[PDB]
Amino acid sequence: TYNIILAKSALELIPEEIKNKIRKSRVYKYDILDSNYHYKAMEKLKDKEMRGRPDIIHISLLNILDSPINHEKKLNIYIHTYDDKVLKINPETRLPRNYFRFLGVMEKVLKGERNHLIKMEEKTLEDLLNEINAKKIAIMTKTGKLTHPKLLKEYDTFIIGGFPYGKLKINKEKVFGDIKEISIYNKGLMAWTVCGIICYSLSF
Amino acid sequence: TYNIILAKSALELIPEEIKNKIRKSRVYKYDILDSNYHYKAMEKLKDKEMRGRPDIIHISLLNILDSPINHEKKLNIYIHTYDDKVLKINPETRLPRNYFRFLGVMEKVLKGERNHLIKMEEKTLEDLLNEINAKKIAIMTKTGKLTHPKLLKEYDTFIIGGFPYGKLKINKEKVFGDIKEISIYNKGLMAWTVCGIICYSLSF
Repeated sequence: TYNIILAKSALELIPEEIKNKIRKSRVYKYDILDSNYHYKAMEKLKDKEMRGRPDIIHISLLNILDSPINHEKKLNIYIHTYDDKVLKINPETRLPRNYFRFLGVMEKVLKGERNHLIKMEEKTLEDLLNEINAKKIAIMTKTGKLTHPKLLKEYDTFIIGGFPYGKLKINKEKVFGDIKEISIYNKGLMAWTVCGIICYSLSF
Repeated sequence: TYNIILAKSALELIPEEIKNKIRKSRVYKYDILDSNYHYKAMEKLKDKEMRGRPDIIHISLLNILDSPINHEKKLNIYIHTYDDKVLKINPETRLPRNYFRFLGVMEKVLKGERNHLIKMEEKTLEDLLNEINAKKIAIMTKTGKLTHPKLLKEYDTFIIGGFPYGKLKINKEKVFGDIKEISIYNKGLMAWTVCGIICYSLSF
């Protein structure tokens, strides 16, 4: 069984610092940060350029959940968020194709309401890796060593940044397993594309 | 280069047939059929189960446009719609990640408004195939010949149904190229997954 993790994911309830600049509207009623609707209120938010993009997770998760490797129940799926929450996603989760429906599901989970298919915990990325006993970990980044996807099968755990801009920063000294930075392509790709490539590498 | 075609796609302006049953609302201000908002008015719409699902095209295109094979400029991308319009999508199209923005773009294109990156003509699927000189055509469908992704490279043209339910029918005697039904997996997969798998099998 492989672990796939979308890490430092741009999926958060509205940060306390900017709550006062954001009101629920009929156009967007959710308490999830989304720069399409909240760009200006994010002006002075730390790391603003890597936050407020729930859509990246939505699309990545639509790829992951429908992959053959997932239909074969050979994945454990994790969303690690910017503010250190981890959502474990049941392989049989039927995720809404509608973006707003997706937001309403995620929003409840993030507020701690029980969802039997999506479990949430406060948890760092490093603690996550150690609890799942990750041993051979590939961090997908473009500055990584170019690797034909055929080799991805040698790892047990994959990490993909669930964000638009920046680099995934991980304290390797706090992680028991071995981490290798891997690039499967010479150009920058979106998270959902990397997720797809990994998932299909594992089937074919 | 390869052609990839999402065919008989559930992407249409609202059919005149049902405009009278449409109650317009500020929560959805697009003239594009979306069963999420128009289910009732679609109750006696012909082939309603395979229409009104523009998100399938949105997600599929997000996958196709960001694939390595497309960054390498080796794809011609086409959306053929249920009502016989063909959109040729420029490889460098930046498609909105927000669903509503996507509807906004598609709405204008379908109405005939010029768009230098997305060209629209009225045209049947069979005519499109002949006109682009598709020679070896693979139609993806879960009742087709089970085939390993690696073999996809032998075809020049791929057809994936841009719809939720139904099977895709093409008039064999109206197409100059050879059509073959392919299945790359034994469970039914969503269109975006099939598109992703094809695209990645062309790169690796």
